Amino acid sequence: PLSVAVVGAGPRGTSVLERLCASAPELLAPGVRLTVHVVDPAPPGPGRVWRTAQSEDLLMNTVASQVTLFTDESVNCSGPILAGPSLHEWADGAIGPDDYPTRALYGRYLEWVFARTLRHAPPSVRVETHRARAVRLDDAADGRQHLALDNGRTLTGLSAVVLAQGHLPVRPSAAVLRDTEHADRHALRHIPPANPADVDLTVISPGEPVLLRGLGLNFFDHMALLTTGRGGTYVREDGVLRYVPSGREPRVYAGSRRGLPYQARGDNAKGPYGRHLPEVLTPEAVSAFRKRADSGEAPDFLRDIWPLVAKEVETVYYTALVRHPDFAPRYLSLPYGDPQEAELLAEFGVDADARWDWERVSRPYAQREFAHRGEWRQWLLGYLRADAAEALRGNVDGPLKAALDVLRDLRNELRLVVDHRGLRGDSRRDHLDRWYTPLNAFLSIGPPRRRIEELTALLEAGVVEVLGPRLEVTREDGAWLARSPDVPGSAVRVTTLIEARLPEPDLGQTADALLAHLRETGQCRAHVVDGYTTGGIDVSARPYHLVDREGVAHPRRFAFGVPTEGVHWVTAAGARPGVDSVTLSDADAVARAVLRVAGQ
Ligand SMILES: Cc1cc2nc3c(=O)[nH]c(=O)nc-3n(C[C@H](O)[C@H](O)[C@H](O)COP(=O)(O)OP(=O)(O)OC[C@H]3O[C@@H](n4cnc5c(N)ncnc54)[C@H](O)[C@@H]3O)c2cc1C
Ligand SMILES: NC(=O)c1ccc[n+]([C@@H]2O[C@H](COP(=O)([O-])OP(=O)(O)OC[C@H]3O[C@@H](n4cnc5c(N)ncnc54)[C@H](OP(=O)(O)O)[C@@H]3O)[C@@H](O)[C@H]2O)c1
Repeated sequence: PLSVAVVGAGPRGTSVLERLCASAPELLAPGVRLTVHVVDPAPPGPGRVWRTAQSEDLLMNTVASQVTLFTDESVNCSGPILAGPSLHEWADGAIGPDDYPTRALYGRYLEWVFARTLRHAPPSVRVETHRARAVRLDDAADGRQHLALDNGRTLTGLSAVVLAQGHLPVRPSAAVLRDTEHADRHALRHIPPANPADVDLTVISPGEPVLLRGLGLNFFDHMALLTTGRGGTYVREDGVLRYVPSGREPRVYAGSRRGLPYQARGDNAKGPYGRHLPEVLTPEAVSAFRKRADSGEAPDFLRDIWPLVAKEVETVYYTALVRHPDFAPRYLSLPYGDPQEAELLAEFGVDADARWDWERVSRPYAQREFAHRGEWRQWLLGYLRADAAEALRGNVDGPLKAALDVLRDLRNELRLVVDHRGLRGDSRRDHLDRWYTPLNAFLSIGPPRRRIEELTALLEAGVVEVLGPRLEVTREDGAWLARSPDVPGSAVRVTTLIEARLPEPDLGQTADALLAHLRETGQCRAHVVDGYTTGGIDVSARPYHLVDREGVAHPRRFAFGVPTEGVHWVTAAGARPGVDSVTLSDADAVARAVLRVAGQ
């Protein structure tokens, strides 16, 4: 009997399964029965990340109305549109449309979408689930696929295999290996990069000095598990929030190179579907860059693309500030940085000190010197109160927060520019990977306003201290010493060091047995751009055929999602409804390429 496999049953593998079911009526000759083998060690639909068993203190950073696993009439794909409830719609009042659902609520949704997909499967499709890890993929002698499972079963005679493996484990770095040995030598707790939901924090005693290294979204997970996750609660009084300790909290210290928590997402004022539509980095501009890349002279991010992005962000900021319909047409007609930008801003009455400054935005303390921890704390509380305030204004009327949400709304235009060798190698390395991606994340992939407010209250209550910029950490006899060179008197010896970040996809250092087998036998390879290696797994153009060390696109092997980071930009994001989501059209294209290779 005809047979294919999907490796991974998270949102992406679940979506491949739903799109297979959708197009199998059209693409399988009548009377043909296809078995789809779905393989995941975690219960299928949510997979590992979204599993319903995890702690309820952990949130999504997407509002509930903007999360789906269903196609809609806006999705440009060849498969049939099969409409279904968004997270919000399904949750039946459990969560508001502009509120952040718990990860377990998204799990309960994903669980239901898996079960529904099975119930609605056409007669031509039989689904077989496997509570196992796939560990080897090989060509059989005839060119069909053998997939070996860790439970001793082997799947043979496979027409196609889809790898939707998502957030894979990575070998500990050199730094993380030293810091873990140090914990072993002096009985300390080292927690290496991980989903915060996957870590055991119960070994951290009340009052323990802990360093959270990292101030992004992993940091806010840990912040919550070590406070509200231990009996802590908040109380709102005359608008302002207050933390009510349980007495079980550690003494939490945090820091990073930048020294700042990620910016609050402006409160959504764009409803479920609305966004800033591109007016500088436009489809027309993106076609011009694709053409230059295909004819072998790819653009430079910093010289060619950044100026278009900065112009959009600055334009939306000043449009929200001036609120005059004549303004934006005149500001858009000017090249980025032209002397007339200033003259026009002056004409519409914008003081030289409300002007935009990428230096203030990324390094808002940089004018300022800190005599001790207390000056740093007073400045930081000022900063976080101003961030919360700005986010309350929302992503339409709030000048700053609408401007920064542009960075979110340009993701698809930027994907189309940089993806599949769209940049010179040296630019991808020095401009995108090592500057823009992290800045972007700081500015536009931060937490809900609520979490900034909470952190503000936790600083006031003394439960959490943020150390300061350029976090230094040293192994010392019996502890780690953490300080900020920019904040005298911030030295503190901790006995728990938590790396508050996810492992970044790295094929080179993968801990997944299956990808390691494929790498070592030359059946996949790191995606390389002009001599820069990304450790994404290399794939072809949609529908993303796996590429081997010889440069051959495998007709029977597809890869889709986080492991392809480098080929694709910001793969760690879900599907949005009503905005021609590329996750859903990618899934449709993969499903039809699989059905086609099976029905010859
Ligand atoms: C902590 C965290 C929070 C996030 N929050 C958000 C958010 O709020 N909003 C958002 O849009 N995105 C969020 N994301 C991004 C996330 O990448 C996507 O939402 C989505 O989970 C990606 O789907 P996926 O199937 O590609 O990957 P995953 O969700 O990682 O699924 C991969 C699945 O494949 C399985 N698998 C891997 N290797 C094998 C193997 N060899 N054999 C069998 N099974 C295997 C795993 O067990 C897992 O179930 C978050 C990610 C993380 C880690
Ligand atoms: N709330 C949620 O839904 C949630 C939770 C977790 C993760 N996620 C998803 O996963 C992605 C990654 O999250 P993340 O927290 O790992 O990344 P992140 O949000 O970018 O936070 C990473 C932090 O680590 C710091 N950092 C990293 N390596 C460091 C080092 N060696 N030394 C010092 N500081 C270091 C970075 O700051 P500096 O660069 O300034 O040092 C930054 O402050 C998100 O973008 C999102 O898609 C979502």
